Amino acid sequence: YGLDLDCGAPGTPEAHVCFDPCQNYTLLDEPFRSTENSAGSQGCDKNMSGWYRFVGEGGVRMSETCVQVHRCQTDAPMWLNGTHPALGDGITNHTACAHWSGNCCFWKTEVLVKACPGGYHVYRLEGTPWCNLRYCTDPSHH
Ligand SMILES: *[C@@H]1O[C@H](CO)[C@@H](O)[C@H](O)[C@H]1NC(C)=O
Ligand SMILES: *[C@@H]1O[C@H](CO)[C@@H](O)[C@H](O)[C@H]1NC(C)=O
Repeated sequence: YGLDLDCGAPGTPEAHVCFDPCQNYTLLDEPFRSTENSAGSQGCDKNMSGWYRFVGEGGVRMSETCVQVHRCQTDAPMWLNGTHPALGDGITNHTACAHWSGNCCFWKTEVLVKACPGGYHVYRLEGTPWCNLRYCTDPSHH
């Protein structure tokens, strides 16, 4: 990835093919991701790949603060150990932390975040480091 665009696999004939993540994401409207949701059969975001936008009642952004365990329809909820970028900051690299066993960063993994025209953010999410972990959404951001 570059300042504004993400590109194809290095070392392949698609390595020069780049796109704006703000125009090429998977849309998720999954209220169960809410940091306030304590129900549901725990699941795991192990299959995630590429860029994602979150919408709906569960919230439109990842949480910037540690989430209590057994929220977001998962066991170890994941939150953004960083500050969201502003539009014009480009693609930014961040740490996501999973809360477990008295440790708000028991697991960590890299996530990319970009602010987009129209007042939304997109996230590049590549699996999880363990299960059951999920990337939560904060419903305070409507
Ligand atoms: C969208 O991004 C994925 C990777 O997340 C890529 O494989 C695909 O080619 C992209 N599509 C377009 C139209 O840019
Ligand atoms: C990540 O979280 C820890 C614990 O709150 C904090 O010390 C650190 O400054 C955070 N890092 C960023 C980039 O926000």
